[PDB]
Amino acid sequence: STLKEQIGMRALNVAETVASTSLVREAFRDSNPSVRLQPFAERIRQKTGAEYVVIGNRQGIRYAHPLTERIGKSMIGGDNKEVLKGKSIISEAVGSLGPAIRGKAPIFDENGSVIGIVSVGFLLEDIQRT
Repeated sequence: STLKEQIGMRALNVAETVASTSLVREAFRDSNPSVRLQPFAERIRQKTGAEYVVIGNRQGIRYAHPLTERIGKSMIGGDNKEVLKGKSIISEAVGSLGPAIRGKAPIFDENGSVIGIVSVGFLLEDIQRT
């Protein structure tokens, strides 16, 4: 319905597409998943025009973020719990980069267990003039 709601639904479509990309689950088995995930997430961020395509593990530790300083630190916003249960969500929260609408999708392993999170966001300040 609203433009913000539609941007959220697009963000979740991107997050579920990223989460289902074979490279992403495979990279979780690497000694340092960031080596393959950071360049992949940056290409999707460029294609989609999202503020970020964040990829994190079950502890909320980032493997990919547009700011490399954020890699290896905890995701911010307090909206991971439902995703770690295997549910996709559209969430408005304050991330490290500020208030955003995010589509957040679980990453499943080859057995269907949740191993991580994809978060695709657009800052609220970019949806309408403050």
